[PDB]
Amino acid sequence: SNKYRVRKNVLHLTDTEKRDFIRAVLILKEKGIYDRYIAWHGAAGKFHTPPGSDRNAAHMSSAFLPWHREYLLRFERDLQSVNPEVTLPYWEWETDAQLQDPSQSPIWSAGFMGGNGNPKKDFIVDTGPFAAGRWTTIDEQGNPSGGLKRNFGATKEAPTLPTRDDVLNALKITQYDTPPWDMTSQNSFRNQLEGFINGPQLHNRVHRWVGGQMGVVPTAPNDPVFFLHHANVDRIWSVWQIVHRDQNYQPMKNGPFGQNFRDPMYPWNTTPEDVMNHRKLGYVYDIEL
Amino acid sequence: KYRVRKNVLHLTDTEKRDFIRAVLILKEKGIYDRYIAWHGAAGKFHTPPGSDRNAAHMSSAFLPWHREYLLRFERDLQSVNPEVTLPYWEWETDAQLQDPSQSPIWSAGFMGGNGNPKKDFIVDTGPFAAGRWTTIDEQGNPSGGLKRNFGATKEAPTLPTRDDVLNALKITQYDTPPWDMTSQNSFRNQLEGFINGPQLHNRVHRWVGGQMGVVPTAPNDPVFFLHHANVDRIWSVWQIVHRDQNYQPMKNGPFGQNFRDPMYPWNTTPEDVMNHRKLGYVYDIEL
Ligand SMILES: [Zn+2]
Ligand SMILES: [Zn+2]
Ligand SMILES: [Zn+2]
Ligand SMILES: [Zn+2]
Ligand SMILES: [Zn+2]
Ligand SMILES: [Zn+2]
Ligand SMILES: [Zn+2]
Ligand SMILES: [Zn+2]
Ligand SMILES: [Zn+2]
Ligand SMILES: [Zn+2]
Ligand SMILES: [Zn+2]
Ligand SMILES: [Zn+2]
Ligand SMILES: [Zn+2]
Ligand SMILES: [Zn+2]
Ligand SMILES: [Zn+2]
Repeated sequence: SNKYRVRKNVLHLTDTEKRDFIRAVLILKEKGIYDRYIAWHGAAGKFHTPPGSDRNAAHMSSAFLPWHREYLLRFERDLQSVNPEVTLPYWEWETDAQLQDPSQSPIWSAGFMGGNGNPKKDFIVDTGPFAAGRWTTIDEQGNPSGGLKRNFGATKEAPTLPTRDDVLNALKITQYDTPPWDMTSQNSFRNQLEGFINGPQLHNRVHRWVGGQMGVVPTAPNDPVFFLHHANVDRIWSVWQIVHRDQNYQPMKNGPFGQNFRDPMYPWNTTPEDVMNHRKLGYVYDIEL
Repeated sequence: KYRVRKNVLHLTDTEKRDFIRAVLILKEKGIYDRYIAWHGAAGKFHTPPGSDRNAAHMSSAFLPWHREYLLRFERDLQSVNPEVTLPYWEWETDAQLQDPSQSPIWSAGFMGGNGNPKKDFIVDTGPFAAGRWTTIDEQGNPSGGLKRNFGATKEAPTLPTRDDVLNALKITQYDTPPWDMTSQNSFRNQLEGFINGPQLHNRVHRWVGGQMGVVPTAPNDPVFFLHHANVDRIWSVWQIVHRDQNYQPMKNGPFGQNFRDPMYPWNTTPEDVMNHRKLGYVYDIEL
């Protein structure tokens, strides 16, 4: 009940907790650990299940949630090797969606994620610890690039963060996922939270809202907010799991290889079964207490 | 009690058949494509960024990276058929044939033959012929089937010789600064094949041509694994011949190249794979 790592709302962190998280992230970048996460996600993005399909190991299929859960767990263990006091916080974007100007959220402060893109600098982030020249970036190929970009709400398809209602409506869906286990799956928790139902919604919508590297699959984890975004997605999934006790992961069999309960998820040997119970992985979200 | 990795040439017709079947089962199950992608992803993971070193090539981790790769592949073979171990292609012996394309490794019952020049060098023989065996391109999408063009380039008309191997075995240090394709008096770099290259390991890649000829696509060819088993054997001999010596760098190399660093895309370290006996296998000629 207190033996569990607690994953907290960013906004509930002390100035010291915020500072310790930023320091761990910067240490992981300098050591070479952070870039492993950029590459895993990109490689997973280009690994199709099966070949020629528009499904991949990490997106547009059943493995989206368990893939990202293992991803966050590995990243958290690396944070903890720098500083065991640190756990992964979540960005509750559905709350920030209530602000007149969501760029005023303390997540975007110079002491945390830093601010929106500067439009006079072709939308380079020139504030916070991950500003251009304080924080290097990788392009689609794996070679260096020009620094972090962000353009909050700049596309017509995602002018807005998802709302508490978007989240609650997804939480009502009775099945984890449905055939054909892809971006067309109807009445699918996985697919609706992923955000492909009348998309971009929810998870996809937050990616497109931030824009910059965060806006496209190959580069998204260049932005540390990638992890705060995905911690919130993982929390929302963990709530669905309590609300629907009778329900389990799908498919259990006859999905593409890498999408089944007991299949390994490229680029790891980790299976969905291995990550279904988040308590057994040794963590809880603060609101589960 | 040790699993025995044998010379292809020392395999029974049944051992040859059982190996081909395990490889085809791994392809059908979806396991094989994980190996293609790991290698390609590792190829595009630079240590550090902007460098021409990567996790799997052109640096100290080349040999331990490939050793872990082969071990993982062998364990997956064994889950299909526990009787199966990874064979090695002793290319330095084949190099003594007037026409190394006559080697029984290239028979229709095993790797199948050279590219057909009337078919833009598509392999149209053996179990991995176009239309029996799918391939992945540089980007991870399907492609036209296996190609091979034995000896077709001016830079690699020839397989490496027993002399090339023995001369590399005499080099007194595993690797040297700056831990890349310029490393001089480096076992790793000379066996990798960058000293007056393409030599040895790189030369066998360029000699075969087709997908085997370039980093992103090479494991589309099962011979990739027989090639690399021979590289791993040759390294294992160097390790006995040079007791005084161990892996380098131990520290102050790029992250992912140090003895105790993890090798993208795994957590496996060079230290974890230095002793091949402890990993539970030997090459047949160690008996
Ligand atoms: Zn693709
Ligand atoms: Zn522009
Ligand atoms: Zn995402
Ligand atoms: Zn993603
Ligand atoms: Zn229910
Ligand atoms: Zn398991
Ligand atoms: Zn709280
Ligand atoms: Zn013999
Ligand atoms: Zn590159
Ligand atoms: Zn020899
Ligand atoms: Zn190779
Ligand atoms: Zn290679
Ligand atoms: Zn010596
Ligand atoms: Zn270790
Ligand atoms: Zn033998």
